[PDB]
Amino acid sequence: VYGLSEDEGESRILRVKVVSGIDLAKKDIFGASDPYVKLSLYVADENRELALVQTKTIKKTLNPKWNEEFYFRVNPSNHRLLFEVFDENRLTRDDFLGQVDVPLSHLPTEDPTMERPYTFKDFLLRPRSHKSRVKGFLRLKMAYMPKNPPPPLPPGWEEKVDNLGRTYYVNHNNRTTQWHRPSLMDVSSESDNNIRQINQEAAHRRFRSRRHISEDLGPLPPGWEERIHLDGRTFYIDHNSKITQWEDPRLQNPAITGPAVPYSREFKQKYDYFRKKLKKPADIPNRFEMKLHRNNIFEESYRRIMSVKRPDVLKARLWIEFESEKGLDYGGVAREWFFLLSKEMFNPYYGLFEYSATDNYTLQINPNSGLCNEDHLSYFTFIGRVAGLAVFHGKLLDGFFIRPFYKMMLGKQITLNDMESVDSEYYNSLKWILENDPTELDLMFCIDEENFGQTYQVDLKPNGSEIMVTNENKREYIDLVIQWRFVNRVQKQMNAFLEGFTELLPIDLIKIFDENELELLMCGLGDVDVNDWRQHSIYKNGYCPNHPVIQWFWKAVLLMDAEKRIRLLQFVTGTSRVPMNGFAELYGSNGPQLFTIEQWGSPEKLPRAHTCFNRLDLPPYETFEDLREKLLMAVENAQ
Repeated sequence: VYGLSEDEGESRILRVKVVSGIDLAKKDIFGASDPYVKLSLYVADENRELALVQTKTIKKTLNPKWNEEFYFRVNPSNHRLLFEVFDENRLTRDDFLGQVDVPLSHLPTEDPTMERPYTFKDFLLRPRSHKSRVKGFLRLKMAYMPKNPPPPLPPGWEEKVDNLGRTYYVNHNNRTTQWHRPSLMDVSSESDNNIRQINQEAAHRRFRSRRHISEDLGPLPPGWEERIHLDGRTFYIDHNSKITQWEDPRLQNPAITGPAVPYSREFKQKYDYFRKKLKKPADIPNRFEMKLHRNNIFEESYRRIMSVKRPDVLKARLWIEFESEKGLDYGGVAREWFFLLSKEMFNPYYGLFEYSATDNYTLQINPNSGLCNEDHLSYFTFIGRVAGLAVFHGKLLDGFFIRPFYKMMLGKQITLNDMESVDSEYYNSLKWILENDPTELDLMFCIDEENFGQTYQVDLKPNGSEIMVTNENKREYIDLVIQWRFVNRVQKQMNAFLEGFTELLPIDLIKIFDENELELLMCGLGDVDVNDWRQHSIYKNGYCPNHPVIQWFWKAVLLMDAEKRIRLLQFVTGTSRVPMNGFAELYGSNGPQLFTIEQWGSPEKLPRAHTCFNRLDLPPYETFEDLREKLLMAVENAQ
């Protein structure tokens, strides 16, 4: 009844009713919006906010009908109202749907049940800034019962927006990409020398602190591996599925028997078999001399490597020399080159790669790489050679990618759950269609793409626009949307990348690993500190730092070795790296988000993790021996 009204002085009572929204603008496809109206009563001259309320959110409706009332005790000579229609379902894209500002000097006074019921008034929505697409009208009923510009960026800078809806600033002087808005003062006299150089050294120290995995009569069919346990009885284990057998699967399969030994996914033993399979092809010049300059580490390297006709030359020993450096190749130049070059290759400035929707560290192939760069297919082949060169020589790369990126190299099928790390907004809406009935959304097997402000209609399947999606065909709809959004739009780049990668390593030799272990092959194991990790965790749904289960969980993490802890870190946070400062700066889907442990489900169920919020759903296990048994399975099995 109060409705955040005012009192004292001298004023009148104004009743404002929000009726409905008409033809609200759409931002995401599927028409999935949760509009809500925020009402702010403020003072025009003072620009001071006095009252703020909001209306209940109406989910999945482009024309909602709130039909709610509020009251304010203010004078019509100094106060104004601002009704802003926002969205809830948006995670990365802006959720501003419109705004209307109304004065009070010209509002009629009429108490209810006195005169004829006045109709509903319509107000046109307006954008808050230039980068705000709004459309439609808001429905208001206001009465009085009582008788009684973008700031200029510094030169050499421009503001861009990626396909995920976020805004990042690009500098054309130092060729660097940053998220925070640049300051008016360039101060490019001390910042570069005393911050960039220090940060370069700080990043270089971390890069040297990551240890490689190996720092501790035909071929088998792809995915298989041969090992020798005790008693010397050689056995074969199929990493595809989880089966293992004594018999040789090299077309010597007249009978199927699988007693063997219990499955043991040993990452170290995978690499040892992998290393024994690489070969030096015939006669190669046992040297590879490159004279590179640090300022042009990317252009000079690209010309040299891509000028090699036969890739077999790359397999010889690397001999990298920089100008004015009279040193020796004691692993201090080959590894340095793979670090300096890694910054240029995996740089969103060039448009080849962009950051993911789950954090600001992982990288994904930019779908618009063809527009940004005319030679995108050429560079990705070059990246394939360099990435394939590091694995062959056992070096490390300073670049991490999303999980679906490693699936494509292994040639796996991308499912719905793989889009969680690509487009978070798409993943939530698509998963909603999978569970709930999409009948109310009135979706068709067609898509509407906007190019340069021009809306065009695209048919997912023939006669798509005349086919309605329902509870039966929804799974067909989900797969086509995945193909149209992610798989098909980065397939051309991935094939170009894989062509270069296979020029050094056969693709059948890399399918032994999975999408989690393959990341640690090219990047190397990190240094995860549990003491810092434990101090920066958040417990929800009744869990407390003194809870017996939480004590049992952290005791299990300590017992795990170096490899298992990183796999747990990949399982929850979605990546194998921690921020430079530490675990206090973990980033979620829509900003910073600390590691979270939540009580969920029943004791028999396995733990689940949501990479968007670094959240682990840990069921309340009765005993520590039971918790550790199932925690290891969830980390090792779930990928």
